[PDB]
Amino acid sequence: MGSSSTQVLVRNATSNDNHQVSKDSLIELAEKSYDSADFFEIMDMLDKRLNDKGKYWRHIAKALTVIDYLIRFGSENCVLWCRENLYIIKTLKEFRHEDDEGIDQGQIVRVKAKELTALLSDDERLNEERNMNIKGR
Repeated sequence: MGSSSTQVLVRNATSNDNHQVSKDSLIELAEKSYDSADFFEIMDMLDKRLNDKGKYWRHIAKALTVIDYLIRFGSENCVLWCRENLYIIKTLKEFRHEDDEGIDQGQIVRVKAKELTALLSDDERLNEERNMNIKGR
């Protein structure tokens, strides 16, 4: 316990309410990724969320949404981190979860993981997104 404001930001942005991440949160997390202390707290909490159990699949989905935004709008260090920690992302391409209503929620995790890894393989695409999004990279 005892959180920096960045830690509260990233936790709130990846919490187990609904899988949709606020635009507010994403913009602030991308801005904060350029700060050294913030970057590590952001990436470490994101790693924890990704590693959560199936019941908390919303933690995983939202973490992946945050990671996608970060590599598209955040510090180059976010891309670096992903490549160093690609394994957890890649395994999530096959994550599975059916909820108590019989709904395939795991497909949400799988699509986000598959998008992120596809993007990370597509240097042309990621480079142009980042040039476009980041003034002046």
